[PDB]
Amino acid sequence: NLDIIGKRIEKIKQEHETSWHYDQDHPYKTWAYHGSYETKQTASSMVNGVVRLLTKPWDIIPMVTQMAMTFKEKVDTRTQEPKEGTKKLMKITAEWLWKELGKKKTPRMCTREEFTRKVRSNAALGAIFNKWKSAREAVEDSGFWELVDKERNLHLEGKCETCVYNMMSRAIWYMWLGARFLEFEALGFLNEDHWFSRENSLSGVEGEGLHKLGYILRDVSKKEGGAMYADDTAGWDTRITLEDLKNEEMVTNHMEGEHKKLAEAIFKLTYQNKVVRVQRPTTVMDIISRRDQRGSGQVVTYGLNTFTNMEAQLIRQMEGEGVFKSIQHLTVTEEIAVKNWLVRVGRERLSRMAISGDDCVVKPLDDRFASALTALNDMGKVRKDIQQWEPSRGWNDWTQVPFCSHHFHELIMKDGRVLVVPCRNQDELIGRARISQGAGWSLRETACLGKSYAQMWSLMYFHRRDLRLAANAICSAVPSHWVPTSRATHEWMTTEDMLTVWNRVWIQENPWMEDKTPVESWEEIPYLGKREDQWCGSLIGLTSRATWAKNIQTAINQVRSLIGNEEYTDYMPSMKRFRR
Ligand SMILES: Cc1ccc(NC(=O)[C@@H]2CCCO2)nc1
Ligand SMILES: [Zn+2]
Ligand SMILES: [Zn+2]
Repeated sequence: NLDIIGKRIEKIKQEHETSWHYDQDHPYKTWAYHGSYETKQTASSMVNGVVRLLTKPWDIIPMVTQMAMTFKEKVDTRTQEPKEGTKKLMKITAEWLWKELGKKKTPRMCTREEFTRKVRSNAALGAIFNKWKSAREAVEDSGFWELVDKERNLHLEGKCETCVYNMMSRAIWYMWLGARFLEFEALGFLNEDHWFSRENSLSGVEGEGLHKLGYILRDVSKKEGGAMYADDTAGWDTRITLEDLKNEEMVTNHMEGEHKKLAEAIFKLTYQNKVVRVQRPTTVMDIISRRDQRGSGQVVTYGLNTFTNMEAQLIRQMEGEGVFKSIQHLTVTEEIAVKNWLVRVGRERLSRMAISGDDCVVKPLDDRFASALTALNDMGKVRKDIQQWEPSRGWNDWTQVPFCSHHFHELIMKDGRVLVVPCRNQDELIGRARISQGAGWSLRETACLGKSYAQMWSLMYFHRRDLRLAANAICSAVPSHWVPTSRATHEWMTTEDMLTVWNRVWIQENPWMEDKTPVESWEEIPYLGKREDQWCGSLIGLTSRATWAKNIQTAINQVRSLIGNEEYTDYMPSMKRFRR
């Protein structure tokens, strides 16, 4: 308690000594509360006019138009301590998993140099605005790094002064850039050196790309076993237990020297003890603390979520295979049996999974997995939208399985080669491309964001009639040389010809494609079946859509007139119906 968080708490008091008060009407049950002080402040979703003017049929589809309009009673909940047998299963599995992940990787500190290059090319590091304006400016000022040094030497001393969370089924905990640096220095290696790549972790898909996920799920489907399970957890970050945080911290057992001490301090001082500021309109700032739940930077959050999910799913596989009888207590000989299972089949059982943070797909040895719920419930990883003791419903076809907000189609090219393509309901794709975040967008910057969406569509959703047409329209409407912008692998963020990029991604660099014959035109690249395209949300067959497609050059010219006298290319004749 207060010997680890007091100093952060003490320091905040003094900066608002005029305003401090232990409010007696505080809403917190599960968070420890310390005091309150005076503030007054809050960023809505803005519409991208370039994308909207070129998707007119969708202006009357509420599933699209409602996306641009507009649980903190899940953060204020508690998770019970797991049973002794569950705690033993988790410790053995976590110890074994950090060893496996460490066999071909070397933990190492990330550098000021590396951190500086990140900020100077826009990565969402979840910092706050004070002394300097932006992240770019703080990193170029030696005073900042002296603040970093003071904290850093404080962490080597096993103490913390300035690493404080700011709160804002989502919850993003911003810290000041300095605290983010110290997190990146100690634990950035997990992401920077690809610890959760599929090659290194067997279950992971870190860095794989949306064009590979479908092929990965089809490879899982080829294994002998039961149904494919894809159970979502209800509020994963809120169900991370102190026992989870202690098993995650065992990565420090693989470290040495300074790095070991710096990482032990991030885990002890910022993860296993936390200090948070929350805006309450009743507008004061509340300073609350708790030991458990996830509240790290989003990139460290991804890797540790992947780790703990891999651990949880291996234990649920052990339960279905009858490796242990009860979570109440592991006998001495069940411990040897669990250890022996991991050594003997651990790597095979990891390859039966695709895991991206809290999101998983598991093809277990058989369907006993479906009703193996005691370890999963007791670890606090309670399934969403199913009763606690009701057996999981599995998927019989890898093309029906949800993963990373998509499903995957098998699409055969006119030349017989096989594409496995990502897909989701087309209203979600068009509704997201119509939204921008943040203020002060010029018309040029808005156009370049529309171009990023259009290029992603050409690369990942070319098989959807309406998106290949809308992508061609947007690329025809935005000046040819203007560079796509945004505020896993993003191959569409380029000014290279999209047919050349398509060839590189789907043919040349695609390890599931044996014949490397380049495609010469977009007309060789297939669509879904017309009925499948409608099932997944196409407007093909509607009067509104036919008028849009027929008159698309008039829409392209409306946008060109707004942007002005610039160099444009006509990409519409890449499509058969516009090719005269
Ligand atoms: C593991 C993984 C890899 C890729 C993706 N998603 C994407 O690349 C796109 C960018 C915009 C939303 O979808 N999601 C998960
Ligand atoms: Zn600190
Ligand atoms: Zn689909």
